[PDB]
Amino acid sequence: SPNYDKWEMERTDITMKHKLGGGQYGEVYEGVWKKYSLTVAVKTLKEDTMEVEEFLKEAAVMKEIKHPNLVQLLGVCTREPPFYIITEFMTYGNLLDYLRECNRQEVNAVVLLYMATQISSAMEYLEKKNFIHRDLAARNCLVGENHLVKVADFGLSRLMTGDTYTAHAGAKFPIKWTAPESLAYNKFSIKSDVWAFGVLLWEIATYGMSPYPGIDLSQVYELLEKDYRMERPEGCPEKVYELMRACWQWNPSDRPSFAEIHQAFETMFQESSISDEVEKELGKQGV
Repeated sequence: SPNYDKWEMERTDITMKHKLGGGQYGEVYEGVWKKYSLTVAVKTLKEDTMEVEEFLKEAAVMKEIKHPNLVQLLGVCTREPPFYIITEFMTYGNLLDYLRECNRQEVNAVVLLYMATQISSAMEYLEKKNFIHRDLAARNCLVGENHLVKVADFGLSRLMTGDTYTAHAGAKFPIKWTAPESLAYNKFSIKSDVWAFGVLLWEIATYGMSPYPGIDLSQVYELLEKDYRMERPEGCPEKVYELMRACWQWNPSDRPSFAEIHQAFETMFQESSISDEVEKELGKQGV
């Protein structure tokens, strides 16, 4: 069948349990995949959407993407009206909820930066895959053991090979994570997620505080248009704010790639570590 998906398995084959909810995330449930007896997480659509195409679209994406910093698909059920999307069970839950419920004495500045590096590792892969997310945020990220974070909830992640207009009439995009061009012209690029990533970086560094806090929504576009961007969080290193300023660049052509951002974090990590701010192979032909 052209409708084939290798992750398609029987609903009976998994034993669902109690919901984890997710607050603003969606209908997430606990399950156990019988033949391995391992607890798993199952996200289904909330009825009132009735937009099967955008939620079910993630099922195809997670089969066609793989990275240690991306939510791995464990199964799906699109052969049956009770549509389910089944993945691994995330120990520390959603990242926004985790930072709200974290041990702040354990979760210091450098781990917040490292967890942003985990996300950058996921998003640079999406860049390689020419995939775009358009909903990149702590609420849409997951955390498990050893502060491992992975990008999740691939509902707004539409597959294009090089299309600028990834919207569809109703612009369902989080404004403070949406790029200047994406607000003004309603035109999107790989750089539109680079804005979302920088806003997420700030959100992590503030222990899950809300980005652009205390400003009216009615003022948000105005100030963003005036080149305004959030300043460095208390405890967030100088180097990280420079990285943020690049991610919050007005011009997408002057705004950096996720490859460049992935470089920027490992470049920063120089605590008893080799200063990897070097170029392509220091020898002779370093063009």
